[PDB]
Amino acid sequence: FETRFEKMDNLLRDPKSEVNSDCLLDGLDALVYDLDFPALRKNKNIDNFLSRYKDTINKIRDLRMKAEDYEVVKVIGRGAFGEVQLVRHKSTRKVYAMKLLSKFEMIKRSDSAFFWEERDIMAFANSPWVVQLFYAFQDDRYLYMVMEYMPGGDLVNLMSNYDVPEKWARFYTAEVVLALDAIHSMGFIHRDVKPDNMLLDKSGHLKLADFGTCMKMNKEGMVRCDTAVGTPDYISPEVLKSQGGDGYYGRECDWWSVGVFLYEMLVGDTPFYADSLVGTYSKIMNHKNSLTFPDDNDISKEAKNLICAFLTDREVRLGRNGVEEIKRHLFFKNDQWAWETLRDTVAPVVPDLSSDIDTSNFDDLEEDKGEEETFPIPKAFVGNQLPFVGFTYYSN
Amino acid sequence: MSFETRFEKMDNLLRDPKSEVNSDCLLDGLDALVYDLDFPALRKNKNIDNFLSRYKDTINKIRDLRMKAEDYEVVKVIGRGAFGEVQLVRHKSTRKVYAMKLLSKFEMIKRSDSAFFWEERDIMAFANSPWVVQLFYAFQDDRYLYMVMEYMPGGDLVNLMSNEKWARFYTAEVVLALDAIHSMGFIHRDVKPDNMLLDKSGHLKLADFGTCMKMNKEGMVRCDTAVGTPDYISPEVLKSQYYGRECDWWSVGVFLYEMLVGDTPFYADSLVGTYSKIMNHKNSLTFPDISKEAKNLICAFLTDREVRLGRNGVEEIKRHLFFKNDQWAWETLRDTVAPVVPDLSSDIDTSNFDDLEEEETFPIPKAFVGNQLPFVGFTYYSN
Ligand SMILES: O=C1N=CCc2cc(NC(=O)[C@@H]3CNC[C@H]3c3ccc(Cl)cc3)c(Cl)cc21
Repeated sequence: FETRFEKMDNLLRDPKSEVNSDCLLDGLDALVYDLDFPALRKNKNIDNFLSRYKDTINKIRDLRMKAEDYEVVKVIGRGAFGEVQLVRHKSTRKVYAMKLLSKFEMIKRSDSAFFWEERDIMAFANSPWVVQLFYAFQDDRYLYMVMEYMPGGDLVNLMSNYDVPEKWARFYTAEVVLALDAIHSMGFIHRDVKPDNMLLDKSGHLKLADFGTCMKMNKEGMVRCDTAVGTPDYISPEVLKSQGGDGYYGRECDWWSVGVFLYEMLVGDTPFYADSLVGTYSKIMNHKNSLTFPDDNDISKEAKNLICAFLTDREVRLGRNGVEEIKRHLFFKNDQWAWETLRDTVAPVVPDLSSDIDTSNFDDLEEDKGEEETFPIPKAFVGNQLPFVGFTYYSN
Repeated sequence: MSFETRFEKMDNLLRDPKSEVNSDCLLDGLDALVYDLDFPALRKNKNIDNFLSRYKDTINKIRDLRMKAEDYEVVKVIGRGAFGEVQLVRHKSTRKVYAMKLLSKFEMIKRSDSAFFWEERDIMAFANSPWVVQLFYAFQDDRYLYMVMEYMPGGDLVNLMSNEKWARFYTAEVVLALDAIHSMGFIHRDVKPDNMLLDKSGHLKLADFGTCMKMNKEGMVRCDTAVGTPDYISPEVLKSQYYGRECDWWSVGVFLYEMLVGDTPFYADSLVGTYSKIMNHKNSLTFPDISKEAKNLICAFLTDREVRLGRNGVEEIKRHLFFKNDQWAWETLRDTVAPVVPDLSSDIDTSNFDDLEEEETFPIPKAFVGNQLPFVGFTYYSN
């Protein structure tokens, strides 16, 4: 008998659970949204409903972590679907990074399921290689993800403010080789590696920060996707031959992007850069060929033997099997850090921060709020809030 | 009004069963959506499908932990009403024995009103009185609402009248049970022997409340539709086409009368007449002779509203000579022993209840209707 009443409470507390405390609220909350347009109030049932809750709900909405609870500093970042912000928690004066996503856009645009994989990970990954999620929540307009601010900055920027020396390269490349094995180990392929997505903390050490692609591999390391993902200059061959329906790839693809990282980093441009993106397509599939190099050998035998081992055909890429083989590769041989400690050592660059909110590594932005799209008032039920039902996550 | 602040204010709402948003309420809404959406006709909506994707199965498991009606062993239909029926049953798990009335979510919508059960639930469950039947559990599914209440082997007080030191006892208890209600801020609006039940110890409680209405701070109510049973309804409730608790006493007189007499003090071959009967309470009031105290009570309740025993202060009804006695006292009446005691064979003796023998089911929708929305929050696990 008591095989249930016990099994129940788990579900109502387990942050991993789809129906935990804050989840069930999101559903009730959402109803209250997707029904309170008078056009529907014309339904006895619907009316009788809003009557009973409306007010309660409103109060519940005052207690739950609302966007107001945050003080907006400056637009640290912005993307297709939303933007990232630096904020101080107006109560506990804590300072986080808060990414907003557009419930609107994400409906208009074909896909609105990518953020699940992200939240789950950033929040539970628990690893200094992954940025950390502290809170998540929604209104009728946005999803908000509150995260460990990274005073450090993107690595695309560090390559716009330096001329990375091979030693620095080895170090950055190794952290990324590590950061990824983390995600790999959680049964996820990243699927959009690139500087854009590698940030630094107060101590000039790297984590990854967008998971806007992340997909979980099956029991045998693979995935059955069938639409390309990432960024032109990085994506791998497999994920272009992706084109429904033969897409069938594993870990390996995330290493290819690594090659492109390592490349752009020492060189200065992507290994498949093209004045016409459409060209970068051909380039990538000709990796065997297209792979040129600076006629000025300003680089290592070890760096090359690495890169052209990553930027090789999937069937045969460093790491096709075992991360080990990438690690014990010549290029990483050195004596200033060791795999099992790299992060404890001292990053090639350290944050020259003036304060807790030194947004100097981040190129200032205009800061338009609410400007974009607005959901239409419907003539009947559509349930626009239903696929964001469960997003909310408080913890610690 | 502060992070640490509201976050306190929140927990309450999730824990206090009087709250509309308690744990068990939340679920009902999440559960209800899953019902009113799962119809193929709608799953043709991107969002609506993607949604049932994410929950449907989860919820299905949650429906197996929650107190499902399966959890109970059906005994026999001890009761039956227009909107459903009452049943005796043993909790298949902990073999306990309760009285589980069912309501028809279907009929309750087809029938113009579906709000009356809230008063009931609230009362039966929070009353905390020997005077009110108690509610242990409440819950629902796509078809019925269920109320698990303390069984009453005793029986209805109209059945007792088919088998005055006796009447002064019953009438007293009813006078007391009812003051409980009023003090809760409720005016029952449907007294009758049908709604009066007796416990293992021949003591009475009230059982139906699908009528009760909360009086405003002025002890008054602003209704304008008649409810109850014909032979009982009071005059002011018929002219309803604003008042207060006094009308619940009128019924009290109607009980005392039929109790002593044999039939209602406004009976009619054609109920229709009973209407004008009650309106002419002054006249119509006939008489077969028993007590001078009985009479002085009766024709003090069956008086015009503006002047009825208990206009204000129900103590005056108490201090009316009819109650003068020496075998019980107000502040003990229940402790005494009842004029009748349950001669039960066991825990499930449905002897005092006459054994009793459509079946409409909701229409599949061609769009969102939300027929389960008005019963969202019913569910009530109590302790
Ligand atoms: O401190 C941060 N802490 C966590 C995550 C984070 C993420 C980002 N943003 C990005 O990593 C991407 C990469 N290039 C565009 C930028 C971006 C901005 C908004 C969206 Cl919606 C998507 C992507 C920034 Cl800047 C800072 C932080």
